[PDB]
Amino acid sequence: SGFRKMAFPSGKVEGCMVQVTCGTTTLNGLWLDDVVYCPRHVICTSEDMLNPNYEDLLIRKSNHNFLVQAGNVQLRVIGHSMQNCVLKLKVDTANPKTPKYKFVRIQPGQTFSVLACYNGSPSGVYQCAMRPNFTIKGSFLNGSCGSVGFNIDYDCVSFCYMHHMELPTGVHAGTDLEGNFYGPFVDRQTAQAAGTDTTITVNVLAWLYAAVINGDRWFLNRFTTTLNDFNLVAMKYNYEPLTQDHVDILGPLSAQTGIAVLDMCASLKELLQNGMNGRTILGSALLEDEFTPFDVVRQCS
Amino acid sequence: SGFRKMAFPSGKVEGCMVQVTCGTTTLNGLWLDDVVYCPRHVICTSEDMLNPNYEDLLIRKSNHNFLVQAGNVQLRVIGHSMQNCVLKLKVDTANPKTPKYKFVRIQPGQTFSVLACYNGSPSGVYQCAMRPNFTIKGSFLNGSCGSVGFNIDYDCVSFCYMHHMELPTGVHAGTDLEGNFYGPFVDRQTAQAAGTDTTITVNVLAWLYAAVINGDRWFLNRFTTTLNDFNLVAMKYNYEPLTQDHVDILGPLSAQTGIAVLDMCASLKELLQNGMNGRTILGSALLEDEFTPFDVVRQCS
Ligand SMILES: *C(=N)CC(=O)N(c1ccc(-c2ccccc2)cc1)[C@@H](C(=O)N[C@@H](C)c1ccccc1)c1cccnc1
Ligand SMILES: *C(=N)CC(=O)N(c1ccc(-c2ccccc2)cc1)[C@@H](C(=O)N[C@@H](C)c1ccccc1)c1cccnc1
Repeated sequence: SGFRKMAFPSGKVEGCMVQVTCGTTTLNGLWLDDVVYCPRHVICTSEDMLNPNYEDLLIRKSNHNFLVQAGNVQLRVIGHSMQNCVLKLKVDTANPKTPKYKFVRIQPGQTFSVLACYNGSPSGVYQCAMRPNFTIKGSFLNGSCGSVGFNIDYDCVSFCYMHHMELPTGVHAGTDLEGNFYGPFVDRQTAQAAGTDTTITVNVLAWLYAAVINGDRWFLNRFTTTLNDFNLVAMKYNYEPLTQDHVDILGPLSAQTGIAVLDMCASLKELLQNGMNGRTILGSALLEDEFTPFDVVRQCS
Repeated sequence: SGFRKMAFPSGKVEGCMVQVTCGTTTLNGLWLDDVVYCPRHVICTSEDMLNPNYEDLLIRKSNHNFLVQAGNVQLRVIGHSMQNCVLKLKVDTANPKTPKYKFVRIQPGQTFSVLACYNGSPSGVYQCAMRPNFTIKGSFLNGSCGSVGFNIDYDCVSFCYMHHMELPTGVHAGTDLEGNFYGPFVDRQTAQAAGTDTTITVNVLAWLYAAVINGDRWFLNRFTTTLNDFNLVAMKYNYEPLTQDHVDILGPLSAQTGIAVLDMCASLKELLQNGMNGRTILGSALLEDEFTPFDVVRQCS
């Protein structure tokens, strides 16, 4: 029994985290094979932040200009380039601790583990969701940039996120490992705003299933409902519409609790309409949308 | 900016987690130097659970009876013993991945990282507190026993908890690495009950400081209060009395927010008396007592 925000083991990734330097600019990088990835805003100075031309700035630099530190060692830069918003710094040495990995672009609602790093030293691990507005409500301080988000599949690390920047709102934005930002965010010091942050309906449901399974089942109602019916109540409270796919994906949970999806939806409709009256689910006083169905299945089996 | 339940990197510990077997009983073990630690309830069978004599059961076993698996390898048992509630299984091979470590007995209110393991494979990492009743509200399934709790200090893993058993309440109990249980719990299948679970006053305060620092400062009040005054309101709501030590320990946070401890206490007195009205602090709809002052300092610098 028990349920908490659980991250993947961070060992396979710890050993890939190096330090990357330019004058008064240092941030973390990811060393895989004979390549070191980092955010390209490492080359900018507080003089050309409002609107950098990265092509032009990159030109002003050559292989020897970048200090690639792993532990107390140094690496030799041999070839550099710019893939969208990331630096690909080719090094003489391939990482001996390079796990089987893939780069994958995650979908809004999917969760991943973040290893927060300062100065190339892994500081801490925590679980995170790609919010529907393509932001993440993470815990990054100054120097956290280059920190990576990942899932572990069999023996294979799936890297999905590199952290670039905090938004005035205090939320966080960054790229896939091919250098594309999640959302419409740009790597410059201009007014960017996150859009309406909706709630991940299929996740909140996965939560309640988790709750039922642990023994919290007070909020279960005698009623039922329709997808259409329920979806018209979702929109009202700014919730992700629920699709049949979403219904299908919850099947495993349905089949373990002997509880139809729609009955659980009808309980959510109540909690949404009625509030929680000062009661609590899995020791939370509000509805939690940062666990996928898969997340809950793993922790509940 | 940002604040979440953050664990220590789990690499140094991942490589210490082995599998331990007896007939139809398998659980995780911790391999440090030429020793493998695990819960001694590994030798019991569902026939002698109500009241085992472990001395007598241990006698019935010899070095070759125990299957110590690390990855796809096997280890050779050379000397075995019983330290309070743990097995010390001497092996021919010392762990090549043995970090600098210490065994430390944690105090109620202190936090640590748990690496949850099934079948000797690290499954997941999450942050945990020693509750004042010496239980932990963790996430363990069947086979999780032998999973360890730790802090990392400089380069030194401090092991504080080995997990043994779930209590009817669904909370969790286990030992230090010298085999002593936290609390009055015993490794047998008898009625044991956790005592009154109080709230960790110094932690809730550390939280609010964290909140203020991120920008959530609505609950700040124009009032103040006295330790005595506040403590008489603590007891009412089942809270840890606040000591001058507790006041001292919060100093760093005081000094960064320019806010006197007692003023923060006076805000807590309000929230305790008044509730939260449907407002939220660091995206929580209730007061959070599972971060130490140190925890908050690290994440907030
Ligand atoms: C990463 N290690 C650097 C860092 O921590 N932050 C950051 C600084 C500068 C830039 C940047 C400079 C020039 C051109 C393009 C980007 C990006 C990130 C900051 C941070 O993001 N501050 C925000 C408000 C910001 C200022 C100016 C430009 C962009 C963004 C940071 C703080 C806390 C957590 N993560 C990052
Ligand atoms: C650990 N891998 C085994 C396990 O998962 N649990 C457990 C089983 C049996 C015993 C035990 C048997 C004989 C003598 C002494 C102890 C301890 C732990 C269970 C668990 O703790 N179930 C509880 C209800 C229990 C039953 C009987 C005796 C003690 C305890 C477990 C479930 C979920 C999470 N962690 C452990």
